[PDB]
Amino acid sequence: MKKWVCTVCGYIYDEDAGDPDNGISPGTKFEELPDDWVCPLCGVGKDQFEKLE
Ligand SMILES: [Zn+2]
Repeated sequence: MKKWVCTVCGYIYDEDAGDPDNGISPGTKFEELPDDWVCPLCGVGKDQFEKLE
């Protein structure tokens, strides 16, 4: 699946990994993250992530 980078702190959201400690199963597409999911390291919102190319 795809990866997305936090443009504030560099955290990589990996769709294959999800973010299960924060309620996000492995395989959750970025688009389907809840609207108020935030970077698990710096706390910024989804708008600050860029999809890896
Ligand atoms: Zn971050």
